[PDB]
Amino acid sequence: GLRILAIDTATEACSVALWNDGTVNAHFELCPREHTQRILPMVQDILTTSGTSLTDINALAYGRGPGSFTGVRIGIGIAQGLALGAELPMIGVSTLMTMAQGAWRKNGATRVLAAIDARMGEVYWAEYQRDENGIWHGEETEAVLKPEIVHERMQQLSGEWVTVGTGWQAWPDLGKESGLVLRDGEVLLPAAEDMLPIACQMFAEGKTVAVEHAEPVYL
Amino acid sequence: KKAGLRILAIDTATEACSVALWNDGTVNAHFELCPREHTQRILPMVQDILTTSGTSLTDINALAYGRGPGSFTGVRIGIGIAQGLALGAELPMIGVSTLMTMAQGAWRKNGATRVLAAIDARMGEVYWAEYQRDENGIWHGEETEAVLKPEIVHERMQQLSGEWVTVGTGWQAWPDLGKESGLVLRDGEVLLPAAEDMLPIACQMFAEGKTVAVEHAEPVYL
Ligand SMILES: [Gd+3]
Ligand SMILES: [Gd+3]
Ligand SMILES: [Gd+3]
Ligand SMILES: [Gd+3]
Ligand SMILES: [Gd+3]
Ligand SMILES: [Gd+3]
Repeated sequence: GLRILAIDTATEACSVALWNDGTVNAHFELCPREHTQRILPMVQDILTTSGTSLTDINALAYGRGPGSFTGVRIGIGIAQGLALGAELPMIGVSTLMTMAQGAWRKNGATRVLAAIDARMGEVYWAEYQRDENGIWHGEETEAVLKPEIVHERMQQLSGEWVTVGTGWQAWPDLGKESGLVLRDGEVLLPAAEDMLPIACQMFAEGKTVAVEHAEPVYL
Repeated sequence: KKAGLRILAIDTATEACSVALWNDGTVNAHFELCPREHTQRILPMVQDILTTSGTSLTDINALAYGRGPGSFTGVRIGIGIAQGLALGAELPMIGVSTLMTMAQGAWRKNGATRVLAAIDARMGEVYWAEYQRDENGIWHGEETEAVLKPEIVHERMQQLSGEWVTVGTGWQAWPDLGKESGLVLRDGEVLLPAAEDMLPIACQMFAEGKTVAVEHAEPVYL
């Protein structure tokens, strides 16, 4: 069948998740001071408990960010090491889309507004809406900008959206006067488990990369 | 097929990104620069070297990695990649000092036996080390590794004696660090660590059983 191993260290969360035909085996935690110090243990626990072998995985999915500059790269490096080891293609998954896919998993959100607390007053933003087939649209809306522009962009949308990401909690004032119906997507950080559905789909479409060109996204 | 010590080393602790394999008496290495942590080039370098030597990751005896000190991000990316490469093949890992690595490079290039290693740690400091190669080719001075201010480096050099060679970006970040040290200093011809130089150190550590499991690969904390 089809097997995909997902890894994410892009934000304050570090997570691993194995998709095995339909069986999802995942772990999720907040990364300690030594950011990725738990990733390998998580990978070892998941592979052993699922009785799966790296030799039998079909592709490595990795969190491409945006998020922490340091965090993201370490996770990617780990994924590359594993992927070169098993001669496997890699799949870069947006942390914003991942959180969007997260909202739809907990409740049923279809129109997500991803906001991650970035650098300065800046913020990683994205407008994601999944179609009927369950595919997320709006990857082009991804960008890094100030809460003022966030306020502007928002007043050019419609209907009701659910919110995800640290951005909203950092500025609960971000929604104020957004001129839109807003709820709580119940997703603060992205999880590898949610990379799986996206990865699966990208693997089916050929949206993969050679280990040598796996890298963070540049907003 | 033909058995023999096989050790794969990679490093991204500094701006440099290098890889090297010790395969049956010979050294096969690549050295490049990876500015702004764009370390993806480590993977093709590893692949090419493996392919050229007819070596498989499963044939490796140990994977040597950069333990630092160096860039906060760089050292961790390197460890991450090394960990990824070691899991499937269950490769033992060997942490090699970035500072010691440069000392080894100085010996390689000019037979230096007493090395003053200094890395621009940024934010006003430097990673320091005093390494002396004994007759058996063993590097002493690891216990001297520390993070300190230039003025403190100056004070410490005055407590030193003899002739030394300098290596690392530390010296260029602080040009007067050598002046009035009371020591006779020559350039060691090493600005940044190179995987090639991790190999000798790694062979010796593997011989002494100084290794760790994948999940225990860690950066040094100074
Ligand atoms: Gd502590
Ligand atoms: Gd560029
Ligand atoms: Gd900077
Ligand atoms: Gd600090
Ligand atoms: Gd000679
Ligand atoms: Gd000079």
